[PDB]
Amino acid sequence: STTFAARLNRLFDTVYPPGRGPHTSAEVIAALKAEGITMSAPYLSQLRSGNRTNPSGATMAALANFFRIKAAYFTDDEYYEKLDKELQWLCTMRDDGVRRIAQRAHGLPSAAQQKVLDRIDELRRAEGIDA
Amino acid sequence: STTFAARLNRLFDTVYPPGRGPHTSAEVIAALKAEGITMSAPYLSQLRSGNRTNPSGATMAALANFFRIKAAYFTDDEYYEKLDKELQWLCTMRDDGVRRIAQRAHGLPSAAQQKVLDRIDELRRAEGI
Amino acid sequence: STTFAARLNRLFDTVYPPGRGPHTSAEVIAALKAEGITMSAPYLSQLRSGNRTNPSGATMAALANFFRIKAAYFTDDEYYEKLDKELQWLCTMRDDGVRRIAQRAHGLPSAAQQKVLDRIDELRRAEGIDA
Amino acid sequence: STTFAARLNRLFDTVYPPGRGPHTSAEVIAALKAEGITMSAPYLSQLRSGNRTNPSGATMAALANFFRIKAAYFTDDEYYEKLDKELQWLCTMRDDGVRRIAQRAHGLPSAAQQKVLDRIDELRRAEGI
DNA sequence: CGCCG
Repeated sequence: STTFAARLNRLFDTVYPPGRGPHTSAEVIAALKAEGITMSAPYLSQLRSGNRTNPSGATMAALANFFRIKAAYFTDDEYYEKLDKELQWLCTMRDDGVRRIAQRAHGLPSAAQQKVLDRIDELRRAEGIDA
Repeated sequence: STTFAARLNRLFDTVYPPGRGPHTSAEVIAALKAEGITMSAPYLSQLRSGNRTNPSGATMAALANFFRIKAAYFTDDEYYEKLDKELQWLCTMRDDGVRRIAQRAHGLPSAAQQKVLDRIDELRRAEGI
Repeated sequence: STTFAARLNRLFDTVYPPGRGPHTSAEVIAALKAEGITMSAPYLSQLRSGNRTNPSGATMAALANFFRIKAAYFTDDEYYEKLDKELQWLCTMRDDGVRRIAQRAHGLPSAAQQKVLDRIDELRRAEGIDA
Repeated sequence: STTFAARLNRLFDTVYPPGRGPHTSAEVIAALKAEGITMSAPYLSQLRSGNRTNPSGATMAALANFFRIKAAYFTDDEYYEKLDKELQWLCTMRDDGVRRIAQRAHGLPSAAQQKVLDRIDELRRAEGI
């Protein structure tokens, strides 16, 4: 349902290691070389940008194992979903607002955490977000 | 400071990819082998056990680059704590009481978020904390 | 680990409907036509017979969809594993010897069946089949 | 003899692909839509319920080409039974009393198998039967 | 043929 090259961009944009930015396009062709796999740079920019789709079977597996997730992510439409909630969670785990909030709601009791997370839903409701 | 032995297991148990659990000791060795570098599972496992210390400037590199972090993690005591925060977060959060709410907090304009911070303090205060 | 074209031939050879023989090559390009998908017949024959490998993402999706199994079979090695035991199985429920055996051993009690299984294992032992 | 709506559920329940359970009624009409043919889940479910009978000549064929069986399955009352055998067959097996037993028998030379077919009787004789 | 530039 979601195009390949978008499935792909999601990856660079979300998966990447602690204490640094996300993976550049070339970090990947280089790391892919050092593991003994040729890939064009412009075939990567092409795939990534939408300019070409329907890549090789292995061309997917090559990238899937660079970010260290199964190649099914691209092929299997099920596992995609099962794993999509996830990247949404990383991207959430980085946003600084959510952070400052949770750090303070930590040390907070069970009933009391509720009243908090309800206030959140009234502001969501009242933002035209949850309406 | 902290035994490198423990600084390694930090990584092992905090940094892993999405959609799965922590990295097995052998995943590592085999991955190294893939890159063309070579190390022994007995050595590695020995390092984490703590029956070997002071590792090669080269093996430290071969680890820090498979974990895609800086090697100064193991050597520098500053970048270490400064990047240990970054993990310290990654953990405290995957807790549950907070998972639910942190999820619903995302996307509130940073104006509205404020009102939630103030809200929280109300309760903080109400429990004497 | 197992090549693609053999993953495929396994499909042709095992999976097919009751009362009839297996799916021929053309049956598939035709049923593929009427579902509104072009594919070259010699591109099939090539793929099947190893003449060409590393097919498109979608080229796999189509054939997997024809036999009604998940396309992840071709890509993800794990699931393929998990699903192979299965085809091996139906290759079993067609062997006629196994049938005429099972339809006899049906109706026997709990430890009589066991005493049977053991005999099977001693003939297997004694065939140079089991070690 | 036997009904139609029941001959249909026969198929639904016995005939499916590997690695999963039986087909949903919707999977069907949607698959048909794919082929380019049209049918209403209310009609289908209605046919299976038994609130409709005497299906169109070409709804019967729209169904039997989806299950990839012969449409004569629905009409002919002999070949129904003949190709029912092949069904009542797939089933008696999946029951795992015999699953285990049946796996080990494959590959035994058609000679050795015989020796198993006879042991079976020693036992059968001892019970009954 | 079609995937890889």
